[PDB]
Amino acid sequence: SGFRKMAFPSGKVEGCMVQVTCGTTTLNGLWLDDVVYCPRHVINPNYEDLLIRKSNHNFLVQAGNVQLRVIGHSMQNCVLKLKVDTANPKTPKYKFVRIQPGQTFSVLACYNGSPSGVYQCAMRPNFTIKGSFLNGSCGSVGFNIDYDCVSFCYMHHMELPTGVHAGTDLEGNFYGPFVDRQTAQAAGTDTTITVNVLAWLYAAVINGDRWFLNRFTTTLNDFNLVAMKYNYEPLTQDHVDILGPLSAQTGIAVLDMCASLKELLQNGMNGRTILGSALLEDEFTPFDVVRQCSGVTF
Amino acid sequence: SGFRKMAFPSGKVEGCMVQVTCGTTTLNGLWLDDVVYCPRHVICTSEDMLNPNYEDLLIRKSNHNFLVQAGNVQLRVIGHSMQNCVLKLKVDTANPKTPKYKFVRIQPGQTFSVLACYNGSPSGVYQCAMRPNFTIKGSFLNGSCGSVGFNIDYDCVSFCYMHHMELPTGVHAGTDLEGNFYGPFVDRQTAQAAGTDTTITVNVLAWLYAAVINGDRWFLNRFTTTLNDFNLVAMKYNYEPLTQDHVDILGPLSAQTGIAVLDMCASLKELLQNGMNGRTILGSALLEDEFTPFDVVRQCSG
Ligand SMILES: C=CC(=O)NC[C@@]1(C(=O)Nc2cncc3ccccc23)CCOc2ccc(Cl)cc21
Ligand SMILES: [Cl-]
Repeated sequence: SGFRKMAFPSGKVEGCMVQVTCGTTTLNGLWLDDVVYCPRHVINPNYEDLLIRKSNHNFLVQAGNVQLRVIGHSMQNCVLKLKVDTANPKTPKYKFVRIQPGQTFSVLACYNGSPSGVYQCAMRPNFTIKGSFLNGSCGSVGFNIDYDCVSFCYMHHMELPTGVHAGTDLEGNFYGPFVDRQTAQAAGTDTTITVNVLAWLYAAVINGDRWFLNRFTTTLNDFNLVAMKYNYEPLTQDHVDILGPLSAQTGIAVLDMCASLKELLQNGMNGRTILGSALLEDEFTPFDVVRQCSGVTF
Repeated sequence: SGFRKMAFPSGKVEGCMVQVTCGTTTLNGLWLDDVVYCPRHVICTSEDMLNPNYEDLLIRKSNHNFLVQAGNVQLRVIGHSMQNCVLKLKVDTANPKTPKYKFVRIQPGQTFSVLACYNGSPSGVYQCAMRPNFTIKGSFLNGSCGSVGFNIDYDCVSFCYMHHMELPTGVHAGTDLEGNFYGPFVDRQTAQAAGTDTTITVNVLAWLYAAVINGDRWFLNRFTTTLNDFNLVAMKYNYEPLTQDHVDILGPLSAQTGIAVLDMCASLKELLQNGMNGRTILGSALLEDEFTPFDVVRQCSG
């Protein structure tokens, strides 16, 4: 029993965190094999013009108490790739993957190439992440683990005026309509991840909470009209299929659980909580619920 | 900006997790130097758990009865002893990944990270608090016994908790790393129940100071309160009594935001009376009590 916001064990990623300094800017880098990846803003900016004026020795890379020597550099989208003389002996098995909004991942927040914390978060439908970062956190990374393979999906670049965060995949492509430049940028209107709230409702039933269940069902279309009224993401047939295992485990059909969600949106919780929360939680995917309620190890 | 329930990076602890098997029972162990620490109930059967005599069960065991696995390598047990509710297995290899560490016993209200493991393999990390009734609201399944709680301040790992059991309400009970249980709990399958839980007042105040630091002041009011009047109101909502030590501990946060501790207490009294009225504080509709004054300073201020 219990249901917590759980992050993946961070050890495989801790062994890759380095400090990258160029002039007056210091941020974090990801050292995998003989390459260090970091945000290109470490160097209205013209990044080809700023980079062409740099030599290899202008980049100071620190791995613990050891300086790494930069032997080459190149830019891929908004990520700077620093070729170093030493391959990281702690390099885990890894992939670079681009995630979709609604997907979750662990973030290892770092300052000066030193990991300070780990938390679980979700890519919001508006492509921002509600993270917890301070100045010097740039270059901190987001990941998932599957078996022994680390899939790197996020690199932190900036904070928006509302306190939320924006970054890229590990190939330097931003998530969302953002640019790596000090200019007026704002997060779009956010929406709730419907498939994730339903998954968390199934997790509450598995942990013995059934007060919100009702005898009713709904059509997908009628549910989608109601959910669009409450700034919830549209629920597709793919979402309904993905919730199949949880529906079969609890005996509550997805559209039956949707009718419970409609009643919660129209009437509230009435002084009650679900898994110790007075709000409907949307940062656990159907897979996170299955993994936590089964004990999958890495 | 932002405020998340943050756990410590778990790598230093992952390198210590091993699998311990005795007969049909398999659980997790903590391998530090040449010793593996694990719950002593690894020597029990299900027909033993009601009234186990651990000294009698242990005296019948030899070193080779304990199978210890570190990854894909079997460790050789060369000695064994019991310290309170922890079994200490001396092994023939010192852990090369042993970090700098301390064993610390924490007080209720203190927080820590838990690395949940199954079969000596880490599956997840989360942040938790020792509740006033000495239980933890964790996320544990069968086979997670031996999972540990820790804090990593500087490069030193302070081990404060080892998981032993789940109580009937779904909450968890365990020991410090010297085998002394937190609370009035025993490692027996006897009828045990957690005492009535209460809210950690000093932690809610710390989280209210964290909200002010992040730019949220809607909940503040023009009132102050005496410590006694605050405790007479707080006890009625099942909040822990706030002591002069708690008021002293909140000093730095009070000085940083300019809000006196007893003025923040008056705001807490009003929140308890009014509720939030559709508003949130740091993305939450409930008053959060699992961040200590120290966690707030660490996260909001670096
Ligand atoms: C051979 C021994 C043994 O398997 N012991 C573990 C046990 C336990 O609580 N386990 C579990 C821990 N954590 C989470 C759980 C979730 C779901 C089921 C079991 C969970 C089970 C029985 O009741 C007791 C009673 C006392 C003690 Cl110390 C331990 C236990
Ligand atoms: Cl303490």
